[PDB]
Amino acid sequence: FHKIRNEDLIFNESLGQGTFTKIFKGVRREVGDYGQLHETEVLLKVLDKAHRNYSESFFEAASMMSKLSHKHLVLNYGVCVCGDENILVQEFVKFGSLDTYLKKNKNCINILWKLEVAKQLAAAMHFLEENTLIHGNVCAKNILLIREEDRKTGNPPFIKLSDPGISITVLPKDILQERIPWVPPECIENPKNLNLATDKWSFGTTLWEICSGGDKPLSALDSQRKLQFYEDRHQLPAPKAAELANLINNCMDYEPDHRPSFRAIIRDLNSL
Ligand SMILES: O=C(Nc1c[nH]nc1-c1nc2cc(CN3CCOCC3)ccc2[nH]1)NC1CC1
Repeated sequence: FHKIRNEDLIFNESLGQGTFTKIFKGVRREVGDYGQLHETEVLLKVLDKAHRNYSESFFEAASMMSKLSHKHLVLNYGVCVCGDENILVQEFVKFGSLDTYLKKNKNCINILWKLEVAKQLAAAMHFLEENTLIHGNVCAKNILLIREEDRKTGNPPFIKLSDPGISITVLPKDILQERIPWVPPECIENPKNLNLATDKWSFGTTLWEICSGGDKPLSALDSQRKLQFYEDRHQLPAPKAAELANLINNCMDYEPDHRPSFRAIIRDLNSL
């Protein structure tokens, strides 16, 4: 990881929170190409000091994204570990995370938009699967909208997958249960069951989000009822726009070895 000096970073407005993290828009002063000086808009992700003990995992989550280069994976610029701070410096995405975008724009998002976004996310996940690299936290909150759809120029939206954050293999059990139904049942049973098939299940949950205008599946159930939801082997209800419902349920298969490869997922999306 490239080291960035605290003096080169300016913190601006809070953009949100993650698990034990706070997110800010910022500016990085840097020497760029041809030696030209730039002030670049950056994403500053700060691990809470009270949870400094997660630092390794916090940074490892980003390292996974930095080992491979792909048009659908967020760019990591570096880290700032000056003083008592653990700061991840990433690219700033203009339109924010996909969950909020779906909630705010669900009245003007049609099936073609959801299909294109789904194809792009499946392409990112197929890239990861080919490299046998587990993400571990696929969800709408970890998808960023680089570009909006422009039907005037026939231009589709463009998304990137962001880093998973602190791994579910070290997170407290109550948080994992709160993350049902993104965390697959085998990982609720044993978080060390984290595998490539995890990402297929969570991909299904994320498709449900994309089809549900920003709603959170099972949000009305508390942790105990989410657990029992897995115990009784329920599936999510079909979204009102149910064009992808069968794909969602096929990905959210309680048998991990039966979850389809992302190549088959992509073939299914292209058939629709
Ligand atoms: O990783 C995240 N966000 C980002 C990573 N890279 N860039 C971002 C990001 N970029 C963001 C930009 C906005 C500004 N809004 C955008 C949509 O239109 C209204 C204003 C808000 C939040 C944003 N988050 N998680 C989101 C904060 C909870």
